[PDB]
Amino acid sequence: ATAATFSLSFLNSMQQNTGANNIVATNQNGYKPGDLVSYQINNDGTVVGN
Amino acid sequence: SMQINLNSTDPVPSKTPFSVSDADSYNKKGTVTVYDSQGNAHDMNVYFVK
Amino acid sequence: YSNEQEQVLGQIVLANFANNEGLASQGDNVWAATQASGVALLGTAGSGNFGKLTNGALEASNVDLSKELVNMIVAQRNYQSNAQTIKTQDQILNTLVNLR
Amino acid sequence: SFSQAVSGLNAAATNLDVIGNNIANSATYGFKSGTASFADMFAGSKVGLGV
Amino acid sequence: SFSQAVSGLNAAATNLDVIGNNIANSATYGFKSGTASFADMFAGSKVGLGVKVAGITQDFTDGTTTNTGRGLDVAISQNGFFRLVDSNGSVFYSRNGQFKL
Amino acid sequence: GKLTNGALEASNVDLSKELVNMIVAQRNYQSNAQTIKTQDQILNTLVNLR
Amino acid sequence: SFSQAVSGLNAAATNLDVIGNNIANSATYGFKSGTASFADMFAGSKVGLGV
Amino acid sequence: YSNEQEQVLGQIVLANFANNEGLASQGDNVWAATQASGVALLGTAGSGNFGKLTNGALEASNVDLSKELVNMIVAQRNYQSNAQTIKTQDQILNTLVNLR
Amino acid sequence: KVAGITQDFTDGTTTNTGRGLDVAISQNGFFRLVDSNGSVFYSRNGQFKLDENRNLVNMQGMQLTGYPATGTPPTIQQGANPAPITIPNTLMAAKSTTTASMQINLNSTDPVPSKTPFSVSDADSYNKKGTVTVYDSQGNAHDMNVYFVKTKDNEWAVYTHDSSDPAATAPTTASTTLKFNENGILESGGTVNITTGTINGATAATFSLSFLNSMQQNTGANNIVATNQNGYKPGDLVSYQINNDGTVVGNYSNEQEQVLGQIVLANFANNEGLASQGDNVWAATQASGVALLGTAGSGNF
Amino acid sequence: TKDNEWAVYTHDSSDPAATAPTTASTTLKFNENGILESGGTVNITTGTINGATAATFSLSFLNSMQQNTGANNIVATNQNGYKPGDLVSYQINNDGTVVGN
Amino acid sequence: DENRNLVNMQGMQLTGYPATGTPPTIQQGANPAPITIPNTLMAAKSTTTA
Repeated sequence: ATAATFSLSFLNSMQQNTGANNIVATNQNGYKPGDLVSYQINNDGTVVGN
Repeated sequence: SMQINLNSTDPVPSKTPFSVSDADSYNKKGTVTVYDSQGNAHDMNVYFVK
Repeated sequence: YSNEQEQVLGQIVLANFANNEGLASQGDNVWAATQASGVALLGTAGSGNFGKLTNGALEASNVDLSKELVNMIVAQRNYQSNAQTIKTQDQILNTLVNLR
Repeated sequence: SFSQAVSGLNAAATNLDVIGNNIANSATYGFKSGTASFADMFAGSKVGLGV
Repeated sequence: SFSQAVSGLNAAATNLDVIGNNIANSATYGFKSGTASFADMFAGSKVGLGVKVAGITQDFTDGTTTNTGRGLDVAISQNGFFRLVDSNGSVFYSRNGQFKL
Repeated sequence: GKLTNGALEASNVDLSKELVNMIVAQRNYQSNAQTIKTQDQILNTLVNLR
Repeated sequence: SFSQAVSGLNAAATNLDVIGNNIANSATYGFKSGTASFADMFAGSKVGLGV
Repeated sequence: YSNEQEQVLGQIVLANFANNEGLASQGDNVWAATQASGVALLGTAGSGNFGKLTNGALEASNVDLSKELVNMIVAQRNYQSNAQTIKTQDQILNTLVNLR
Repeated sequence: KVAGITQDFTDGTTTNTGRGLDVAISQNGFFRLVDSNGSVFYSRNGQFKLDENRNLVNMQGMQLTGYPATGTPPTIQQGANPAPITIPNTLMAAKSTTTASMQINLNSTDPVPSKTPFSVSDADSYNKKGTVTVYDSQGNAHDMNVYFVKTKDNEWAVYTHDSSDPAATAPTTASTTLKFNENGILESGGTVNITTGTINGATAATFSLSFLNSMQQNTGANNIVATNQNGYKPGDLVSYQINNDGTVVGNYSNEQEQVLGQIVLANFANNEGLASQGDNVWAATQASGVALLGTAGSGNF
Repeated sequence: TKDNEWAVYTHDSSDPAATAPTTASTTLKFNENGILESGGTVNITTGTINGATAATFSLSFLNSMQQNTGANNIVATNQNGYKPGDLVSYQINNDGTVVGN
Repeated sequence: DENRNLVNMQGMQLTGYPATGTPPTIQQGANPAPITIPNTLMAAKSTTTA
């Protein structure tokens, strides 16, 4: 398959002698596929599938 | 995106070259997962060395 | 092992969430992380924001009988007082349908 | 008409069912307690509509 | 519903039966104590449906070795079971060791 | 394991630990018997409404 | 049920009768002493049924 | 017998069915075989698929008492709620038969 | 005008009973029944019993259908044309041995024996004596003895013999050799083929005897840790059960399992169109879609 | 007698005035794999008791096996004769077939 | 269970951090795999210091 390029950002980190090293928060905006498990109707009038 | 805390009084790795074979010459190893366009996963290890 | 040595075989990973009380329940003693719960945020036992494990122990059930046996009474009285509106409504509608 | 009382009768039944389930699960090991919370409802009128 | 009450009342009766059985078998030789462990029940809704007996396990620790004096008795000190056959052909595994001819 | 002959194995039932669990199983039974009474009395009124 | 208690109480009475008999026959000449053997009882289910 | 001998006066035969719950309960503590159960399939005590006997013992009736005393409470409410339909079917018929 | 009586297909309460042949669904799905005409029905009540001809059936005489089972050993076809489910009390035929495995940990400090004519009863002439059991075409057992003898550095010869053949010759040549690495890893000579003798006119069981995953690293004395084969004597049915994933399995007296089918579920593109047919069954028709069969494991079921 | 061959002898044992049989009535020959090769049918006459005309019958050892099944056993026997009897009950089945016991 | 995985009372496998090679030491960023307790033999280790 084709490759993936992305910007990785260490924004708002710190080093101030806090014991040992640990990662406190991590995220990205990609997702593995799946299939339909439910639908519902919102109050605005849209229908959304989960 | 990834936040991190790093210890400030942590020593330099006394091993002189960096090499991912042994678990000595780095300060911290962390992970992230990303996904390609076909959907399958890619693990990216990240190595912090003071 | 037999030769007076020991070998590690794994480590139990824990996970803590950015928000509890939003995990769906799936029957037996398991949950399932969804929206309004967050991503996993995995970690180990000792370090970080995770409490220690102890072995040879089971967590108990946190259900206090003194606080649930005195809510049955309030719920039974709420049921019996909501039932008292239907009786007046029945009697009013009986009067209205067999006038004349 | 009947809905003002039928809504209360229906909302006080889950308030017994959750207590019954908390009583019946008093001996399993990974159990967490159950509570329910109510909230009234209004349309564009001025009288209520139930629970 | 009656269901939340009756499933709890059903599962608290096997919890007394498996204690009465352990009490009554306080002198059988190759016997292991038991316990019952439960598990809750949920449908697709958010309220619970009751409780369910998940399975009765057994405690396989070793009892005390009691002297008898007779010749055809064997006791085991660690893991392992005697292997006996029935008249049919079915194999069985046991821990009690009172033998005869 | 070893084999010791001329001896049998006892029952490993601890009588003091089972004469305590009866007192906590009987209270569970007697508390669950108070939900049937509430569910019966909240059907008595719905039967005798009219 | 009643069975787990009542069969256990019935079978822990032969365990006193066979001791009383051996205490009584402490002076007769041909007597050989004895004990009793128990066995558990299991139906097709998983909960035991007595002794 | 009185001459250092033993005679064999027969062997007790057991039976085993391909399907229970088709046996019709006839009179006393006795079942009878028919269709939807199969043929008799007689056999010996020990060998085969048949269990062994026991001398000096009987078999009780497997009826729980606490499990049966909490189904009467459900059956009584089912009866009293079915009786509240005949009430309405009589009242609507009474109010129909007297208009003209 | 009364438009139409609708149903409400939410789930009920799961009540435990304690009987063997009772099953119940926890999400969307229906059992698929037939009867004596081929009219398929769909149901949700799961009180099943057997009959005189030993087919699974509900309490009014409608046969429970599922995926059939065949093969050697019998396997469940994934999507075949559905058939009624039978539980036959016929006996199992025997199966003849085709492969056998035997791990072994030899001793790295074991000196070469001096009585160099390799005997059978003169117990100096071999290091290790192991035994495996194999089954012929009829079901008779044959004991294959193997003898492991060290010849030189890191080299072990393996001799085979049969112990139940009454006309058995004593072997004079080695069956195979095993050469070991400097570290203690097996390299080559890892397999052999060998045919056992003959008793009662039966077929000669030929089989492979691979010595895989063995080691030789000064492990005290010599031992075998894992011995197995793929054969069994016959038997007859002692029990049947319904597993948690749908497959019905019968247990026989020779410690084997045999599948007999699995229960096919059916989920519809639309409920509310199934016309009721008296007893505890429905009937698929127009404004409900096609049946859309499947398995109870995974998917939408 | 020898491998995969068995000999079947018949005798009648109600009338004791019959011939003590030592002649081989028939032989059963089995396959090399363990099914029945040939020779599954025999004809047997019985004796006479109380002046009734005797019975000649076919006897079929069909669908046997010889596969080291532990020990010997019989699994299925049938014949098509009966003694007289009188009516005790009648019923109607689920396809309209009136039957009587 | 019989394949020697750490499995809870209903039949679901308990994950964790795996171990690598010999002498095994736990990684910190691997893809979490279920824990097994193998019964295989420990290979030897030759002397390097005294």
